[PDB]
Amino acid sequence: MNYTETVAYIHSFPGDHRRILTLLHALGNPQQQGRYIHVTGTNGKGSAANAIAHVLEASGLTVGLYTSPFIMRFNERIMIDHEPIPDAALVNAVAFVRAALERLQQQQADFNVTEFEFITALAYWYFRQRQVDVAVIEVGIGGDTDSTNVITPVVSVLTEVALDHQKLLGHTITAIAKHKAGIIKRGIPVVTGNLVPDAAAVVAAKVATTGSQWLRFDRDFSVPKAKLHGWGQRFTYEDQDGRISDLEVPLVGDYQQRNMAIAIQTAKVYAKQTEWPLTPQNIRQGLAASHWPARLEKISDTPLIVIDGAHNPDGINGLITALKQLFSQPITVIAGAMADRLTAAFSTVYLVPVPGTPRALPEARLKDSWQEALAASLNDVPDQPIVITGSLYLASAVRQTLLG
Ligand SMILES: Nc1ncnc2c1ncn2[C@@H]1O[C@H](COP(=O)(O)OP(=O)(O)CP(=O)(O)O)[C@@H](O)[C@H]1O
Ligand SMILES: [Mg+2]
Ligand SMILES: [Mg+2]
Repeated sequence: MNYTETVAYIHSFPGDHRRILTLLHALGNPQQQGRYIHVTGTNGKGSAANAIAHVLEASGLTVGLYTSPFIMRFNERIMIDHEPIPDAALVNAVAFVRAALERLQQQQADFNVTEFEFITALAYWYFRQRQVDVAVIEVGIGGDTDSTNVITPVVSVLTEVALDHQKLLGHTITAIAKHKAGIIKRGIPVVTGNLVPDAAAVVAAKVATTGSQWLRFDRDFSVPKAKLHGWGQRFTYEDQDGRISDLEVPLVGDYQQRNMAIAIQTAKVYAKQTEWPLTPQNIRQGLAASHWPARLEKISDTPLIVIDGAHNPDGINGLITALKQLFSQPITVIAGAMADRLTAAFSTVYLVPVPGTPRALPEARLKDSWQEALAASLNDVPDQPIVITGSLYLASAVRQTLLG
């Protein structure tokens, strides 16, 4: 197949890990080789994972990064030193995994794997083929039964536990926490955010049984100082070894302080566990040189356009709150019911549908598309800033169009 057929192939796919393990076994069990950092959490995993990678890359390691979802194009989900797998490399890898799959389907007639299982198996194989020093692995959903959970990492990360995936993980924080805690492994250290009580209890009980060292935000490490500074933040990190002062990261949003602190502590743990050098300078450089697409990103200066994947209140309110701090003057917001918090916060607020979703009737200011809303604002008030937010899918659609 060619590249386009290959991607189509991947997306044509339909409780334990037997299916993926069978595929991995046919691929030579690449998941058993090399090193990994396993990251989960209801919110913040992509952010923490991305930062951990930048930091370790700056220290001189070749780093695999597996994240979801993609923003510009599929290839972004499998990176090595932040370079997406090349189109031709994807074709070859898909061909290789497909051949193993088909061979397997000869032995066991109705053998199949899910889409995430196929991609995950391919990513593990690819990371090993390229012999990366370490692969930073973002859990798809939950932890314990997530398709990525067939590895023993050097360190595990649990950013936070919230109700976002109730329909699959459970009805209570405790239930969801048990899923996330499933990536904590025997003797392997775990770095977490300052988890709410119910989640913290689940983790405390888990590390008691695994004997894992548990480093927790606001207990073992923290961010004593932090302020907005340009389209980013200047902050101080502190842990058992002291402070790394005035670090800078091109990321706005209060919650990103916790995610960056988690990233820093995790990189330090990884480096210590592997007897690898990691300096405050490596950390500073990784954080500075890092970048975050579609998450409160100012994709343009004149006109001033910002795209955001703010999905939940924490993000949108962190947005509204950041917007307020970032902008003291009138702006336009194109959002595709955190809506009420926007219309009361900003002058011009347009509501549009999310590009790849069914338009639904309003339950007892509205435009038919982001392009129409963008065009209108630019025509009416060319110099008024425009912030696009609401969904990652909309953000991604806009970025693809405007930065393509
Ligand atoms: N492009 C984007 N993608 C995801 N979350 C984004 C975002 N832009 C802003 N955010 C906000 O940042 C936080 C999520 O960041 P991150 O991408 O690191 O999370 P995550 O990867 O754990 C979620 P998922 O399970 O959907 O992949 C949330 O508060 C979310 O609303
Ligand atoms: Mg999720
Ligand atoms: Mg993610």
